[PDB]
Amino acid sequence: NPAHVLFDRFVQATTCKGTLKAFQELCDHLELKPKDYRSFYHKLKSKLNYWKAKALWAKLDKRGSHKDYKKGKACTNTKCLIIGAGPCGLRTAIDLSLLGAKVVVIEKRDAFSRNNVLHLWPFTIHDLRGLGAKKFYGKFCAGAIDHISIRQLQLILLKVALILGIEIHVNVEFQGLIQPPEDRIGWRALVHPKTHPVSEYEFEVIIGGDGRRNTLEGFRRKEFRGKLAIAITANFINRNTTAEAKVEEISGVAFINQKFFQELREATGIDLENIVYYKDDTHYFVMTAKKQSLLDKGVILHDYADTELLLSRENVDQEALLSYAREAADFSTQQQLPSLDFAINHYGQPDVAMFDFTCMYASENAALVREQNGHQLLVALVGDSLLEPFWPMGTGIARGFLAAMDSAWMVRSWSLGTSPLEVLAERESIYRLLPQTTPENVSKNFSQYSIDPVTRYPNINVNFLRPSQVRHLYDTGRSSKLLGWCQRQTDGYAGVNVTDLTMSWKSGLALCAIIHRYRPDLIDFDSLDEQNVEKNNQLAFDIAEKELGISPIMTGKEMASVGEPDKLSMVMYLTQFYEMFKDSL
Ligand SMILES: Cc1cc2nc3c(=O)[nH]c(=O)nc-3n(C[C@H](O)[C@H](O)[C@H](O)COP(=O)(O)OP(=O)(O)OC[C@H]3O[C@@H](n4cnc5c(N)ncnc54)[C@H](O)[C@@H]3O)c2cc1C
Repeated sequence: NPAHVLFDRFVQATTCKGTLKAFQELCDHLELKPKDYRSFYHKLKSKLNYWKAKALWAKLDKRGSHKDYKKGKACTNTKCLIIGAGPCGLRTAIDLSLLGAKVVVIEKRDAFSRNNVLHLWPFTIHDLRGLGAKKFYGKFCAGAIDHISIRQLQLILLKVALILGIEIHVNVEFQGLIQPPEDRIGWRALVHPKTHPVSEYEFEVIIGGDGRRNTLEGFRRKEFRGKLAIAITANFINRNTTAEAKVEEISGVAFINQKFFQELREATGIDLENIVYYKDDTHYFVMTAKKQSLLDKGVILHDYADTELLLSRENVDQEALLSYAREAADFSTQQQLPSLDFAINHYGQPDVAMFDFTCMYASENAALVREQNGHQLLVALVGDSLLEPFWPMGTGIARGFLAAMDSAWMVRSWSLGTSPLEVLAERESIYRLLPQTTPENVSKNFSQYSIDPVTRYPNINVNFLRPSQVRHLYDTGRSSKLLGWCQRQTDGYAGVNVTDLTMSWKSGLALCAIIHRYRPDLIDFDSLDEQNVEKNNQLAFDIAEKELGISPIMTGKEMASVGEPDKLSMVMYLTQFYEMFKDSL
C-alpha cells in the first residue's frame, strides 16, 4: 500500500525538511487538509489503516481522553501562535492541540542541528513514551538510558505535532506584535519574510519558546551573577562497537571524585570542576573548566577584563579548544574509548563549543495580558526563555515541560472564560515553585500526570497570589485584511503602490505584480511598460481567466478609462486572488 510507504517515510525521516516533505506527501496522497484542524487528526486515523499507525493512534487517543482536555473542546475557538520549534515550544504546542486549540508554530531555522544531549527526569521519559516516542526513535531510552540529543527530541515532537494538526512553518523569524487596528481584526505578528502566509494569522495566545533570544516585551529578567563559570561541550562519533558499549557513563552527580580532578589537573593542566559523559547518538561530554587552565593550554589567547571579550571567536584558538576537549574526554573515560573523532556540526566543523554561564536569567513573570481596541492577548514564556537551565544539573527539559503543561492549563482556563487577573494569578502562583522543583519534591505518580497542576505539584496552593497582586501584568496600552495582503505582496515592485482597492489598481501593474509574485512563469513583469494601461490590465485579466480560472469583471479598455473602479466589484475580484494564494508562499 502506497499510503503505508508514505507513512513509513514520514516516521523514519531524519531531518526537519525531510519530515515536513514526507508529511505533506502523505496528506496529499490521502487527500487530507491539515489546516482544517478541528477534523484533521480524526480523518487521518480513519483513512490510514496501517498497523504501525494504529499503534500510535492508541497512545495519542489515550492521552487526549484525559478529562482535563474536555474531549478536545476546552479551547476549540482559541488561536495560538508559538515562537520556536524547540522542545518546549513543540511540547506546549502539543498540549494546546489536545485542548482543541488551533496552533501555529513559527521557527526561524529549517534544520534540527544540535547534537548536545539532554538529561531526562523519569516523568519526562514516561511523558515522551506516552506520546509515541519509540515509534519515531526506536532507541528512545533503551534500557537505563535517560537522555536524548536536542535534535532527536525535536524530530519526535515535530512528528507528533504534525499528526495532531499543528501547523509548522520553518524559515519564519518572529520580530514583533502588531496591535489590532481601530473599528474586526485582532492581534497579529510581524514576521520575516512579511509576505509569509502567517502574516495573515490572528491569535489570542502567543507563547515565547525561543530561548534566550526571545524579545517579547513585558518580561523583566532577574539576573543571577555568580563566579566566572565556563562550560565546554563536545560530541564524538559513536560507532556502537562492543569496545564502545562497555565504557561507563559519567552521571554528573559523580563529581562529588575530587581526587580524579586533582590527578587530571596535575597530569595535563586541565582543571575541571565537573565533567559529564552521555553515550547517545554521539559520545557527548560537557565539562566546566577553570579560566586559568584554559589560558595555560592556549585555548583562550588573552585574559580580558571580563568575559564576552574573553570568549570571543577572536580570542579563542579553535584547535587548542578541540585538543583540550578531546584530552579531557579521553582521560575522564580512562582511554577506554577506541577513538575520539569529532562529530561534524551544522557548519561542517568539528563539534566543540564553549559557553558562558557566569550570569543566568529567569523572567520575573511567566505571563501577561495585553488589551487594545477590544482585543485581549494572552502572552507567556516557556522553556529557556522563561528560566535558564544550568546543563550539568539536568533541569532544562524537566522544567521546560512542567512550564509547558502549566501554560496549557493557563490557556485552558483562559478559553473557559476565567477573568484575566485570575488566570494570571494562578499562573504566577504555579510559576513561583519552578526553580525549587526536583525529581523528588515533584509528584511521583507518573500515570496520573496531567496538565492539571494538582497532579504534578504535591499540596500546591494555586491561590498563593491574589488577582490584585498581578494587576501590573494586565496592560491596557473595505476588507482591511485584503488590502494589507495586497500591500505586502506587491511591495518592491517598480511602478506599483497599493494604497486602496480602487485607484491603485487602474494602471494594471498591481495585479500583474500579484500574479508575478505567485506565478512568475506566467508573466514577465520586468518587460512591462507602465504607460500601456489597457494592454497591461488586459494581460492580467486574460492570464487570471485562462490560467487561474478567475472570470473577468471588466476589460482592459474599460479599466483604462473608468475614473474610479466600483469597489464592491473590485473587492469581489481581488478577494478571489487572495483566497487562491494567501496560504501559498
Ligand atoms: C547551542 C546550544 C547548546 C546547548 N547544549 C546543551 C547541552 O549540552 N545540554 C543541555 O542540557 N542543554 C543544552 N542546551 C539547552 C537546551 O537546548 C534547551 O534547554 C532545550 O532545548 C529547551 O529549550 P527551549 O525549547 O525553550 O529553547 P531552544 O531549544 O533554544 O529552542 C528555541 C528555538 O526558537 C527558535 N527561535 C529563536 N528566535 C526565534 C524567532 N525570532 N523566530 C522564530 N524562531 C525563533 C530557535 O531557532 C530554536 O529552534 C543548549 C542550547 C543551545 C542553544
